[PDB]
Amino acid sequence: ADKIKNAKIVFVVGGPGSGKGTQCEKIVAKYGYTHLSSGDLLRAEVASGSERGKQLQAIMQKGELVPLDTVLDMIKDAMIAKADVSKGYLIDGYPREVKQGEEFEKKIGAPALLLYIDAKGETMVKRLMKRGETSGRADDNEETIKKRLDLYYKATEPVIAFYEQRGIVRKINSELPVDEVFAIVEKAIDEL
Ligand SMILES: Nc1ncnc2c1ncn2[C@@H]1O[C@H](COP(=O)(O)OP(=O)(O)OP(=O)(O)OP(=O)(O)OP(=O)(O)OC[C@H]2O[C@@H](n3cnc4c(N)ncnc43)[C@H](O)[C@@H]2O)[C@@H](O)[C@H]1O
Repeated sequence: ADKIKNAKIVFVVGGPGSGKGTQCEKIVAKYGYTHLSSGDLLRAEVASGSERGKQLQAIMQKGELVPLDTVLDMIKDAMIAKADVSKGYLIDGYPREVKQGEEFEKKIGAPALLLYIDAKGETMVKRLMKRGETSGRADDNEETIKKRLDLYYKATEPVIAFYEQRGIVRKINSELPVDEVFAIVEKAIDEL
C-alpha cells in the first residue's frame, strides 16, 4: 500500500477515440510504466460472466458512466496486483469526473501528471465510426457514440480544469500522426 501511494501516478484523460490507449502502449514500451485501462478492466469483468459483469455491460452499451466505487475498486486491486514492479502507473480512462479524482487521491495517492489527450469532437466521431465499421466494439455505434461524447463534454472536461489548479496538466494534440503525438507525450513524461 504505501508503495502504490508514493509511486509516480499519471492520469490519462481524453475523449472517446482521442487516442489514449494508443499513446499509453507507446509509453509502456519506451518507459516501462504499468498501463491500467478502466475500460479494459470493466470489459474483463463483463467477459467473466458474473452478474456484476451483466450490469456493467448494460451501462457501457448505453455509453453511460459506471459508478465510481465499482471502477475505483477495480483500479486499486489492479494497482496492487502489479505493485511489486512498477516504475509508475498510467491510469487510462480514470478519472472521468472530479469526484473520481478526489476519491482516487483519498484512497490511493496523488497524480504527478495529467496527460490531456486532446482531439476535436468531429475527429472522435469519425474515428469511432471508422472503428465501428471495421470490427469496433459494441459501444462504437452511432447512438452510443452520442452518449459517450456528451458525458465526456459535460462530466469529464471539468476534470482538466480541476487538476489545472495544481499545474500538472499537459495538453497533448492528438490530431497529429501517432508518432508526432508521442513526441509531445515524451516531453511530458520526461518531466517526471
Ligand atoms: N472511469 C470510468 N468511470 C465510469 N465509467 C467508465 C470509466 N472508464 C470507462 N468507463 C466505461 O467504459 C466505457 C469505455 O470506456 P474506455 O474504454 O475506458 O474509454 P474510451 O475512451 O471509450 O476508449 P477508446 O478506446 O474509445 O478511446 P482511446 O482514446 O483509448 O482511443 P484509441 O487509442 O483506441 O484510438 C481510437 C482510434 O483512433 C485511432 N487513433 C488514435 N490516435 C490517433 C492519431 N494520432 N492519429 C490517427 N488515428 C489515431 C486508433 O487507431 C483507433 O482506431 C465508457 O464509456 C464507460 O461506459
